[PDB]
Amino acid sequence: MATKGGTVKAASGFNAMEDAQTLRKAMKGLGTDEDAIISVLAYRNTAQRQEIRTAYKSTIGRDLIDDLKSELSGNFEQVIVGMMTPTVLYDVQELRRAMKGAGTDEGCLIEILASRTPEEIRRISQTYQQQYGRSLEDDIRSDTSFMFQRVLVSLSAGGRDEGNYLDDALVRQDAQDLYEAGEKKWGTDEVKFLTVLCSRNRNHLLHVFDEYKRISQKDIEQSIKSETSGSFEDALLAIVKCMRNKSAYFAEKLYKSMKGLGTDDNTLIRVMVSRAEIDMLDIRAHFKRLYGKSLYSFIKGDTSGDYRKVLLVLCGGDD
Ligand SMILES: [Ca+2]
Ligand SMILES: [Ca+2]
Ligand SMILES: [Ca+2]
Ligand SMILES: [Ca+2]
Repeated sequence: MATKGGTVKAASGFNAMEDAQTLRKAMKGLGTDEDAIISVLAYRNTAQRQEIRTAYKSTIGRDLIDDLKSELSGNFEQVIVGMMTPTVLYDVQELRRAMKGAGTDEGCLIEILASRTPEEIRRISQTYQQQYGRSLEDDIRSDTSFMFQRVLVSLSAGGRDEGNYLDDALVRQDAQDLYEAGEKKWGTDEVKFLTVLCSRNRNHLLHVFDEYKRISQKDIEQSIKSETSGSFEDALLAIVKCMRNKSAYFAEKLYKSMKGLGTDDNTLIRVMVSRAEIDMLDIRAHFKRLYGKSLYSFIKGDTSGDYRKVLLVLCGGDD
């Protein structure tokens, strides 16, 4: 009830070798058995899917992920491969993809860097270096600029204060500083905003937000919107939403990824996959609260085929 949890749980009586043979069997003939692949992979958690990769490489003597890529395509392949990717590496590969090539997927960078915990970020930074031979900070600096770059670099350090300690004097001054640096200033001391928003512990910031409303008669979101713009504004706003309620933040991302013509499949897939074993239950609750419709109704109405089948398993039910 409290921290609801994920929608993908460990399968009972798990046998990695058996599941591996099922997948091998499913990809052996003229025409792939997609439902068989789903029946196994969507119903095993990330840890179990890894044991299946190992077992597959043993008995079969082949790479499970590469073979799946050879028989699958489109969005169905993208979601399956994501589900097959180890937790930290998945985020790493998403950040890399967000920056590699012309332009940058700002939404993805902001999303991962603003919603991941200090500990999840340190792991991400370490695996990014391992995977690509350059630091995450290095690539951020190469793909982004100015204050947006500045904030992303700070988030990538994973240095936010931990704990829930409330230093009242600090809360009052932070609110005052943010007020002096924005509303009462011609222009904006953007580094003060990013510094306060990136380094203070969650509880502290929630109280800073209240104190700021108290002295300025404006929500910090209203001032951020009126004081900043572009990607810097987007980053700052994401940080605030993730501080107020992370599950609600993702609910809104899901909504926005499907609302309107077509689908932002990259966002839809990344969110469903990355939060399936963490707070999908809470995301579902917040999603229906915010929009009056279940996340299930949206996924079913925006997708089809095998891709839709897998996404609905990650959703884990209607509301
Ligand atoms: Ca780029
Ligand atoms: Ca100002
Ligand atoms: Ca603005
Ligand atoms: Ca749509």
